[PDB]
Amino acid sequence: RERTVRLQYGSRVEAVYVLGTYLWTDVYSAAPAGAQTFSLKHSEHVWVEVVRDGEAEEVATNGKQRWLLSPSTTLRVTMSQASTEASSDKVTVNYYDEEGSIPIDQAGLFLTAIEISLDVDADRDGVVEKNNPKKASWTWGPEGQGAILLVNCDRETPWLPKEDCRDEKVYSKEDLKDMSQMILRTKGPDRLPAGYEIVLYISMSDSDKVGVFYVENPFFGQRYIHILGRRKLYHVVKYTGGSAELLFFVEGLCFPDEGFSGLVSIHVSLLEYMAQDIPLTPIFTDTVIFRIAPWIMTPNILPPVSVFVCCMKDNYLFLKEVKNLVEKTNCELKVCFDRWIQDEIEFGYIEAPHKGFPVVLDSPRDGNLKDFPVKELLGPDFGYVTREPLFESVTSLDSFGNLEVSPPVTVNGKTYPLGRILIGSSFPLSGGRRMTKVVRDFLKAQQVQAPVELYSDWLTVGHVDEFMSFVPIPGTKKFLLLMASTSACYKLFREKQKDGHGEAIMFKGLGGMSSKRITINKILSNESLVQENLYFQRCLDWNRDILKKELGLTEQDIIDLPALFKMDEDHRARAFFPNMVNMIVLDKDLGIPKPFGPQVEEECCLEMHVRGLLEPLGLECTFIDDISAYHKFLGEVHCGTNVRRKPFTFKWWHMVPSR
Amino acid sequence: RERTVRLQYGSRVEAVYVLGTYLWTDVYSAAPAGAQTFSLKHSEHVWVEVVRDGEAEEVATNGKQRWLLSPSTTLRVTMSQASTEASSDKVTVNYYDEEGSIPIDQAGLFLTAIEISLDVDADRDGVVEKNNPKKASWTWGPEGQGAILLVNCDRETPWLPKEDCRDEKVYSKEDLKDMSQMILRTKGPDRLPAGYEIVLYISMSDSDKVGVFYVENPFFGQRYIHILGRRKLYHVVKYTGGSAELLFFVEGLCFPDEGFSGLVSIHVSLLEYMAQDIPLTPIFTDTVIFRIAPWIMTPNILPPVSVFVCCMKDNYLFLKEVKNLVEKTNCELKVCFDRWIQDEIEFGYIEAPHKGFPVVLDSPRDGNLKDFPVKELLGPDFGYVTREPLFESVTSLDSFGNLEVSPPVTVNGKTYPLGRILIGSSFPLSGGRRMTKVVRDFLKAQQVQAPVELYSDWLTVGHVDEFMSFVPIPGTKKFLLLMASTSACYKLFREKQKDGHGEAIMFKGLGGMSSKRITINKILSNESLVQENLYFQRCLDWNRDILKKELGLTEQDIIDLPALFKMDEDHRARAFFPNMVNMIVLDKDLGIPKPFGPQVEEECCLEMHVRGLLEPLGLECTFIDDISAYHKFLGEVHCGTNVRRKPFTFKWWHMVPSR
Ligand SMILES: [Ca+2]
Ligand SMILES: [Ca+2]
Ligand SMILES: [Ca+2]
Ligand SMILES: [Ca+2]
Ligand SMILES: [Ca+2]
Ligand SMILES: [Ca+2]
Ligand SMILES: [Ca+2]
Ligand SMILES: [Ca+2]
Ligand SMILES: [Ca+2]
Ligand SMILES: [Ca+2]
Repeated sequence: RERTVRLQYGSRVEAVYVLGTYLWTDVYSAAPAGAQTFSLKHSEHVWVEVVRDGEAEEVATNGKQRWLLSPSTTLRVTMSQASTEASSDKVTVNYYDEEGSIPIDQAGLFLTAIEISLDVDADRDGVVEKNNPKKASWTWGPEGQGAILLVNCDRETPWLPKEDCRDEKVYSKEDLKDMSQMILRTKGPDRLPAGYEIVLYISMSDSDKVGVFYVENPFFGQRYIHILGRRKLYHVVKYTGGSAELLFFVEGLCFPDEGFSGLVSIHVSLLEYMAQDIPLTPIFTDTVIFRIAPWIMTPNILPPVSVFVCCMKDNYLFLKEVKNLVEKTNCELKVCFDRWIQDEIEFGYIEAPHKGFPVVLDSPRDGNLKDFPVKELLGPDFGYVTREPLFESVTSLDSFGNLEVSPPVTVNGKTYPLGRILIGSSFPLSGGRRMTKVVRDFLKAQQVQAPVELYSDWLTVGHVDEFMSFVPIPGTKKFLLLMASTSACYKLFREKQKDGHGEAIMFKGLGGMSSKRITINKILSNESLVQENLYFQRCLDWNRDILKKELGLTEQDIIDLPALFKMDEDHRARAFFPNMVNMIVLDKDLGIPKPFGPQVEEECCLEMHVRGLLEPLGLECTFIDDISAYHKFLGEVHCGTNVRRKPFTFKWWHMVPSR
Repeated sequence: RERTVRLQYGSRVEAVYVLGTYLWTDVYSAAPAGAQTFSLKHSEHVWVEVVRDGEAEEVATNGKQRWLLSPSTTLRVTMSQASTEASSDKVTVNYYDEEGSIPIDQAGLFLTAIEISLDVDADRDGVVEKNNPKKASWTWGPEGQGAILLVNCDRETPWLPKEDCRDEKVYSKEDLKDMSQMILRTKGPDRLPAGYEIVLYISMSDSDKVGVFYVENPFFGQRYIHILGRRKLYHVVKYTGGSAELLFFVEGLCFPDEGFSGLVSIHVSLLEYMAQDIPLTPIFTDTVIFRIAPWIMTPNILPPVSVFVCCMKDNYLFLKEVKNLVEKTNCELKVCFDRWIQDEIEFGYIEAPHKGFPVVLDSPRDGNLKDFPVKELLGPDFGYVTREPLFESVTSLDSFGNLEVSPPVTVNGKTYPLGRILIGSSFPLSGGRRMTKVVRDFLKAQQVQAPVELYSDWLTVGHVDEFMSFVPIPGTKKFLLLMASTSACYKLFREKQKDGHGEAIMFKGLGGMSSKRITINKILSNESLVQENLYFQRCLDWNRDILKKELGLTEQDIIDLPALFKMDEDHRARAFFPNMVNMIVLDKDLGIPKPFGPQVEEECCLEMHVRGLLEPLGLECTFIDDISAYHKFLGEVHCGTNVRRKPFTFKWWHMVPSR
């Protein structure tokens, strides 16, 4: 980095020299009129070259050499070490006229060299390296660089209702662990020369994306000073001499979103005071960039940590059977005394090289059913983020039973190491329901899960988790797509009828259904129901094809589970018997909603059929009864579950998302 | 592309097959309960494979072979050619039970194969190729692909005031030449089977970015039908049998900008009618993408075409001398009877493989000076674009004397083949003036000129063209940065004073300045003026350094022209004598504002000095007097010029801009 500094006619120039730059110095303008030649002296730690029309020559500290004065003959001045109090760093130029060897005048440049570097951990190893040359840019990939920042969206102490990043204050030092470190490293003499100051700053635009704190240790305890952030765009730094470091802590306030890429910048400048009423001149500027870490979703193949369950206190069978299931595993069971846990929240995570933690996305509230956000999960290293439609009204498709994510896949040679987010929608020309733009824009902005829209709008509730799920294949690295299938159910019922079981009864033991006496015969004979379910099978197959295309799946990767639906006035489907596809997946152990299918030899033929599909693959099935407490099934489920999982081993910043 | 089609239990399925896909076909669900095995027949142009648990085997048109019925034994069905009226394309499956070889039932699939492809010129050669496999994506670079669209911002006929793209109508067929072609190619029998239609569509979001027209040739003349665009999101296509093509013409309505990347999409779907009140099912969808071409600026090194000049009718010397200058060249001179031509307009261009033309950017109006846009240049193949601040108020920095562009440069190994846009600004912490966000966002969004902000706010008017310009070096591929320099002027004046010329007078022949009797002595003795100009030289040098850094320039690339300024109450500079740096550059021929400097031996010493710098490089200097008609110079110029240049040879789409 070359910087222009002119000797001044007749007088002397004093300048700060910042290490890592060099000066090109005009000696001609300061020369008296009529002067012919010049000579120079310089001090030990100042390197000086005479550059004549591009050709550079090193010059001794005290030589007698003379050069012709020319506008194209200049000096290049370099220093390799900071000034100390013992320094006198200078270059002096003497001018001579035609006759005589005694100087007729002199001009000089007195220098104070300092080091100024704003440093961050751009190599993503957790420690802050000295002046990474790539620190001012951010590149994706295994070879990529630039520093990473977490949205500090958890809450360190319960005494306040709001996530840590909602204010300009820091209370507990634990908060600092969520933050990225930025160090201003300087070296120099006891003080900066008169007329200089060092200033940290950010743009107005980034002022709502970050906050930056400095830790002071005064007499009565540690304190946290907010030096940049909301309503603070700059901070004048107190300079200390010798070799010094100022440690700062940086928090992100905002996730990537529509209109915000996730990149923010922080600057330090050495400023020179010119005079009153005139702006200070930036002499030197150093810049670091941060990318705010995206919100990432966990597919069913990732190790389970905690099973969150919501049901009424008296649904005993459900609780007993869920507890049993979870006891087969190392997961914690958490119970709250009823679909909200599945529909209103999605457990994601965020990760930076230094730190990571789970973060809840809270579903938008309509004002009818959900008038209030659920913030009660907000805690230490458990974060919160939400999006609220300003104009667009919320529908059932905004619920998070409509939000899922695939396992890692490769499609046409493109790798999606974090899987792909899946959300249900309607056909483009349909005028049907679609998840709100604000939420779709959010998921898209995270970029690393490259969302795909499926077709869920043929379902009354309209959730992808009504028709599909993923399960790992035990003892392998592979997984299966599970699809609800009405054709499988009809095939099975028709076989059992042929077998003499046509009078086999469904919903056995549900007292509220008994008067209906629904048998296999009654189902197979219902002609309109057959046509409705053929149509629903077309809707399922349309999704099957999208999933095969966008996830790179073949028929080998798919298992069909018998399902059956009834159609409403809108020509949308609701479950005829509980949807088995929407199941609790804890590795090889699967909690599957109990179907209450036709009994053949005192076993549910749906249960036996599902066991016959899954068990050969090493999957262990537990059927979970959530409906008996209600005595009947009308197509709605009254319980919900959500599994919080360990994050991917693969680091999101190693991905290379499409431009 | 695999697509799911199930045989239906007991009945027959009729389907359209779109070429380029293939069907996976479930034969198991349609089999009666109890059936054991199946066999199949198929027609000549239907290829059928039996796939058993992943293993595929080709099957003859009429064999007797039988396979076990299994959910994992399916068919894969392919066709390589479209159906005609002579086609009966079918697959028939027969089912058999345990005992006996006579079929107990059959299910069949009757097929109509058609070709549907939406085609664009994605290989950027100007002709529309058949089904480019990359047509659905857009990639930068010499190896890149995807189709390009012009904003159709010119005006074909004068009878309407507005640019062509402001409406939904097309009047003259000449308009079509500005448009990109998109062809829907189909092949098939006389009609689509019952229950199908083909539909073109766009998203609501793109509906204000494009319009799409179809040309009809009815009895009374050619007409232009607007089928997609504003308030039209879809169009049902009239299908014609045999091998057919529908030619469409696509126009862009909008340049890339903040919030619009420039990419738009157009879709065609084959839709299947399910029943009343139910949405149609997209069966097949094909997509093409367009990128709208950015607005690009031309640097001084590009060949001049037309010199636009604005001055009062009676400034005769100016007109005579500009005419003389232009006569040395092949350029057209266009005169309008006064800075607006330089300040209110920037001549850019747009280019697509098929077409290109110049486009004027019109400076934002404040409501004080400019209350009205200048649309009078809008014409055939001369386009118009403007940006209006909604909130932010316009300042002098919004004028286009503050908007320039560098010649092509390479910086730290990164190539900028189109050069870089340069706009003047203030220091970040200064609270000074800055070009409006809306215009800055626009230039940034064009992406291919990667704009750089310089520091212009030390100048009263605040324009980069007050202090710097570029000129080519004749007989080479290189160029020079020209910088105003106060130090050069003081050096020169001090030499002439030493030489005995201190009483040499400036502004000689300007009657309104005569009483001031400004001499070299008077200038050099003015102490406060010296200090002001030392400060202005610091402002110039700060820019010099930015330019060297961001353009990859060395001192070898720069020539300093003597300049001098006076300071106002705001501590901002205005020219003491006309700024010579802001000059008309027509290749080797340079119109330079006449400085009216001190006369030495009856020649202006500023003119002789400038000739001595430039002439050795093969540059020919003509000094142009725009001030004599005014009898005095107060720091304002009353004439303006703008040179319209040929576009770069390098195609913008061959660039690879940073992510
Ligand atoms: Ca590091
Ligand atoms: Ca806080
Ligand atoms: Ca925290
Ligand atoms: Ca924490
Ligand atoms: Ca979910
Ligand atoms: Ca082509
Ligand atoms: Ca039009
Ligand atoms: Ca046109
Ligand atoms: Ca035209
Ligand atoms: Ca301009």
